[PDB]
Amino acid sequence: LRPIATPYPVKEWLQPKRYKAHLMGTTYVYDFPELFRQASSSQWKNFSADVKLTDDFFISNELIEDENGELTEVEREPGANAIGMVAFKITVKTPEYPRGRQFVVVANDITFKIGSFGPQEDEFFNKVTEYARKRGIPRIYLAANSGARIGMAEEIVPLFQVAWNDAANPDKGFQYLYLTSEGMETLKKFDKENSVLTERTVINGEERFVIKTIIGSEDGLGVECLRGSGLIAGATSRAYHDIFTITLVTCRSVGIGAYLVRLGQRAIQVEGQPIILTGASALNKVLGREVYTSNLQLGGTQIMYNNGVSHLTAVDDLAGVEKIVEWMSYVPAKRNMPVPILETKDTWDRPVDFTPTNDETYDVRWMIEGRETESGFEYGLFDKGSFFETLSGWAKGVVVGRARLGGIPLGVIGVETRTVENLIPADPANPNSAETLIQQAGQVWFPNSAFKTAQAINDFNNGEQLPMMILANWRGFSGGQRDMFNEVLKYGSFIVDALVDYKQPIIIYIPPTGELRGGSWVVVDPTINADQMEMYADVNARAGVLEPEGTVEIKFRREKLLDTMNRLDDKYRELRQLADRERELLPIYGQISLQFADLHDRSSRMVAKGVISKELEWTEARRFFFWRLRRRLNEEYLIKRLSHASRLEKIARIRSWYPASVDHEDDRQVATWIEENYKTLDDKLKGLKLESFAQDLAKKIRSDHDNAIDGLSEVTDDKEKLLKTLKL
Amino acid sequence: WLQPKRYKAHLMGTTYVYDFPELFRQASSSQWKNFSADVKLTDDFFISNELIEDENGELTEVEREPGANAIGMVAFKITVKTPEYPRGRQFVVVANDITFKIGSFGPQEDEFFNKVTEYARKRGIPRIYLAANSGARIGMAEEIVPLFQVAWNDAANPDKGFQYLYLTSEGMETLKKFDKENSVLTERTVINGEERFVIKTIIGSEDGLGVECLRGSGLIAGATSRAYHDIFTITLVTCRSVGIGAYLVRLGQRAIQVEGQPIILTGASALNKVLGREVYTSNLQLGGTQIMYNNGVSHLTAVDDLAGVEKIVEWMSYVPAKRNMPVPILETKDTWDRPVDFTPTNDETYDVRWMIEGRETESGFEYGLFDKGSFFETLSGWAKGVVVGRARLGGIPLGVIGVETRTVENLIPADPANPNSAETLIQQAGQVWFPNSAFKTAQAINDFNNGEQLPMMILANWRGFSGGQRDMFNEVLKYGSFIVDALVDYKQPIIIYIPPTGELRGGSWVVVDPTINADQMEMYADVNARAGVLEPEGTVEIKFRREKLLDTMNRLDDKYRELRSQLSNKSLAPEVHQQISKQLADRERELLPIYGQISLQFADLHDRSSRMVAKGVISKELEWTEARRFFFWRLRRRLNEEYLIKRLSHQVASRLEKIARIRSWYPASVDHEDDRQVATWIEENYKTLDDKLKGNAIDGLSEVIKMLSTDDKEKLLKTLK
Ligand SMILES: Cc1cc(C(=O)N2CCC3(CC2)CCN(C(=O)OCC(C)(C)C)[C@H]3C)cc2cn[nH]c12
Ligand SMILES: Cc1cc(C(=O)N2CCC3(CC2)CCN(C(=O)OCC(C)(C)C)[C@H]3C)cc2cn[nH]c12
Repeated sequence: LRPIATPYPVKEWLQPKRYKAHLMGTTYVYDFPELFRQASSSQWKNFSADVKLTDDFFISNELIEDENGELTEVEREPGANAIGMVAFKITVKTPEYPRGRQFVVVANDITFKIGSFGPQEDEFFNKVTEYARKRGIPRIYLAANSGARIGMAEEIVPLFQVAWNDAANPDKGFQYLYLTSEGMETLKKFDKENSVLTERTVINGEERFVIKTIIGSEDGLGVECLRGSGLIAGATSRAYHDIFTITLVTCRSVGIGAYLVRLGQRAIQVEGQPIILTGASALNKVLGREVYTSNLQLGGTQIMYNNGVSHLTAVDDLAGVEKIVEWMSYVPAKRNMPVPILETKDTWDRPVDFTPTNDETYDVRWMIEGRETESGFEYGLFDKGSFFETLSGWAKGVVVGRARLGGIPLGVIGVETRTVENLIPADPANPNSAETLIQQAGQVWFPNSAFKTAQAINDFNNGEQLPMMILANWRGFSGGQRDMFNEVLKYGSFIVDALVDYKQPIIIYIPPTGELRGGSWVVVDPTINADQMEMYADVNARAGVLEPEGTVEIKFRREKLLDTMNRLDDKYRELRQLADRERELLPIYGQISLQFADLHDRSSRMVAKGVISKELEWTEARRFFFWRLRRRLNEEYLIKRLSHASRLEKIARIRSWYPASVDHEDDRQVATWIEENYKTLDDKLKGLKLESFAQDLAKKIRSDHDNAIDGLSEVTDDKEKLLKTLKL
Repeated sequence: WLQPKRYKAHLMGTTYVYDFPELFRQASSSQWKNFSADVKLTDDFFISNELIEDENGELTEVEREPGANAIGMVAFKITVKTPEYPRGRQFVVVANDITFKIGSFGPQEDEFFNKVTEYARKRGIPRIYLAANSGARIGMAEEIVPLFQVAWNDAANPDKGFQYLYLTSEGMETLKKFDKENSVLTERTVINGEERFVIKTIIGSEDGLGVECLRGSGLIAGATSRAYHDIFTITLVTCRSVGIGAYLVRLGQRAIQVEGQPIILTGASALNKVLGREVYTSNLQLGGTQIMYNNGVSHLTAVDDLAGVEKIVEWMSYVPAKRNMPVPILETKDTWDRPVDFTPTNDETYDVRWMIEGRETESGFEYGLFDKGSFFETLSGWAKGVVVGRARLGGIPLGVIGVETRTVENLIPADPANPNSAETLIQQAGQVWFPNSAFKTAQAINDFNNGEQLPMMILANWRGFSGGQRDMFNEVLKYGSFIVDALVDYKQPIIIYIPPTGELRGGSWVVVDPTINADQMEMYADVNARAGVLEPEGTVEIKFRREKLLDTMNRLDDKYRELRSQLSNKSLAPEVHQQISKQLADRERELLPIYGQISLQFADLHDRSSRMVAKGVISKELEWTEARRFFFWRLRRRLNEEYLIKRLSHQVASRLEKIARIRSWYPASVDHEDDRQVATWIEENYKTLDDKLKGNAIDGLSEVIKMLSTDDKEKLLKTLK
């Protein structure tokens, strides 16, 4: 016992595995449910400080496989795990789900064979993934491992003989490895003849069983571990398209461990915990130099957070768990459940305070979440304190995050107007290589920011199942040599793909001082996904194929300019010396042609051409979007229910059921009627599924009387109900 | 008659649109010559009909005077008799007319392109796009140019500025007279006793000026993204392709770029204006083949339009006539029944292409795994560490992925925009996946799967993914993950084969394991292949350390064992003990190199195809010389069984349940493991098999049972009782 004389029992002595995990710089697996309890308790404190919590607000039940290999909930002592992979089913009452929400936590046990993935860990991880997938519930993975388990046939280590070239001089080499009749008998005695494949030969009157292949009796030595790695990689790839998936890198995550972090997409990396393939030491041996001093140079946060593999960083395990729980607060309790409304003190009915201006620099985040000013807080478009930024360490030209709009959660994409700079590190492996600083102009999509945008669209869509708002403000894609060579076209195309796949309402809004040009409009137009997309443009927004400077250079040339000077200038007209007057007028007429061009680029032309749904005023956008989104979600939910027929037919069907006094165009009135008539519309449609099922059998019976009656006859507690109905 | 437009196109460096069907006729005629020189062709072998919208706006085939196109986008429906489809195959060719408003995309061109895309998609037929354009159509309200007035700050001094632009009552009356009041949005004000109609927005009476072109661009970008998942899509860049035109090339994925024809976003001139310097001299510095073929946007290059059309027609020869039709078998003189001649050796460097398609040698041709002359390499200008292409195996077409074992080097160009930037040469070791080669592998898997609908073989030979700083920073994990995604989505048979001298390690095995897609994937390893988590040096470092090395020396070395034995005496003088220990340690030092080698062999003996077979991770261990004969019948049998699974899917279930049912129909004497026997039986019985194939609720029951007759109720009561 160390230390002695502590006020309470030494938890690191009661379970020595807890100390082993601490020695490795991570939390003991069986202590992670407690960290979830703390983070969930903190959630309530930040939401409503006055709320009193009972210990039944949070429930953690370990999941283990029974005799049949089926997952079952158990209460047992920490550290009784016969495999290096553990799981817990968590049931929490949260501010967004006061009656409770569930999720699954899968985790490597770093104390069990250094958290290596053997066939049993892989098959358990897969079973847990499938369990969460069948239930539609989130899958949290706590990665603390050393990749696929490595082993050798230990029973062959004390038996194998060496066939020397010269037994007197071992440095002269060997020809093969073999077993003696004794070695073969040893294996037969222990039922391990199958551990090796041998070819019998006779050298100097003695039997030599030359070893042709070593198999081993123990499972988990090599390729079988690789098979299991492939299984769970495929399982995670699938899971991401199905349920909310997230990973916390709590200690190292190696090989398959690194691939799982990426395949689950959403990742939170604890500072100092690397995500690696081959380690630095091994890479030094292969390279034949001491190139790297740490694994952090390969997969630390300075690598994975900067390249977007890690969406967020955490100072420690609890901070990471807090970030998981916060990220989940925007996500439905389970697949296909409505987005979780969390109304705070910042309600919908207010103007937007912070407004950008054409001549002044701003941070988009002020437009999104508001800005703290000396005169007080200037509220933004979304709920105060609701912006949860992600992928914040990578491709800073685009700003992605979750936010709330009057309590409605959604994904948000905004454009960083300020110039962004990133440091490409100097690789110690190449001495010729030096560190490089790249500068990227604002309101231009580059390969990395185009990739980030597509990634964000995909991560809001899959698992999160969130609606989205893109505050579209791009001049286009970088058409320069470097960026074209660096495949900007491929990354831009991913955006279209991501939009085509989107299954929740999308709002494209060109904001005040914002613009969309030829190259950028193409990848965000609502005709890409007309079932879900809508575009709006602010009254102070701009859009055209080219910028005014370009549209004047091509369509308002010298001939037009001079014909204008003749129409509008007394001196020029009197004269038509003319070249001298032309020189005098060139600056101001240049401004006039630019204005003439700019007057085509307005939200009013956009409305007239039928390319946007409405032109909007920024200060009123919060009030407008709140009711538009509330309405759009309410209709979507009805469409999904009505799927139990084209969407175009379903929307025409739904919008017809509205009382005649309801103005279809009135979002608030439509959204209000749907929510008030929900229980009634739940009844009205179930009572028509039954009316159809009644007419279904009334067809089958009237066509095939005695044959259907015999079918009814063929098809305990259900029989009792059916008896009661006959009895009346 | 067409000579002016034909010359205009030639001046641009492209073929006149209405002359492209002829280029397809030539390329199709050449296909037959290369296949069978003695075959005589009639004019009915090739049919081109123009597609136009009817009264109902529906696409219809027509014969009309070429050059009669009222829009800058034209389409043709082609019906060709090819070596792989002698009775004929169909496809659609969409093309910009470079002579019609410089091939710009206006609302009408976009809506036509979309209608043609949808037409091909509904029919399952390939969509060929011939890109020759200048992107979205640019315009201004020309009727407002001679009407607008300037509201000066001081009419006597124009340089003092202006406040707005306006129309007079005259201007407003002119527009009213021509039915164009809607061309502008105005605000009425009175200045100096005269009406000023302040211009708030210019709309214009002419359609196709700006945002309505941009909407149409978005429509066709979405349409092409969808088309790629649905039908075979390919693009030939025949003149410049700009903006939406550049995006269309990428969104259709498969692209053949004619040399000197650039794929660009903003042109060099405009970029020079924005940058405020003469940075670039040509569009080719931005989107020429030296850019797009080197980065994989362009899969292939062509010296001219006919060469490009020839490459389209060749690529199509591996592709089904239409979606979900079986892969087109094209048996040539190189039949299945032969060994594989070219064999790699561990000590001699080789080009994988020799293993794939064979090698011409002084002693004669050394045949490879696939049919002689069938290897059609693609993405050959980018990420050269991986080799991708279409090939034929006894006439069966398939996608092939192989590993370039030789070190690859690529030149990153110096951007004229950054003077501080210099050209860089990157060197990548063979048998290692880097970001670009991982991306190329995933791209290839996706392109064989979507539209092409081909089976695939991966000649797996990777030590892993590059785990170094540069490649990790350059997101190798993201590109490696795309491989898993691409495999999960695959819908045709996959064969993973670790070839002779080949290997698969911890990082590389994870992304190709058949448990990723058990319905379609299978793994095999050559008898001279290797696989383990780590390479032998790695394994001994973790699992055959000092203590194990010393224990072996104690077992196998006389001197070491004798000395260790001497340390058991309890009467030894401490200085004698120290000398025995020193001698023991000296002996250990002498033996460490050779015992290290022993441990390496001990490790290597675990890494064999026989352990792989014993562990059940591969289906069979194979001999390279017999692989062609083996894979031909394996693939033929799988294509046959796949066909039966689909047919059964329609009549009725899991894949496990579906093959089990189908295989239960095979005669009992048929060995399910005998590929040739199963394929032979199936093909002899397609028609017989076709005959076999052709041959809350409780509340609902409660509602209907209630309406039954007394006699019916009695029977239903008895059953419950
Ligand atoms: C004909 C014509 C068009 C335009 C125009 O509409 N844009 C200019 C180009 C951009 C889109 C808007 C803005 C930067 N950009 C780009 O490719 O930048 C690459 C790096 C970043 C390398 C400079 C395009 C996305 C302006 C002018 C000025 N003179 N003549 C013009
Ligand atoms: C512990 C241990 C493991 C391994 C091992 O199994 N591999 C070595 C690493 C590689 C995979 C096989 C080969 C190159 N490689 C890589 O990341 O290379 C990056 C650049 C290209 C930058 C050198 C891995 C894909 C060998 C040794 C030798 N001593 N100790 C070892």
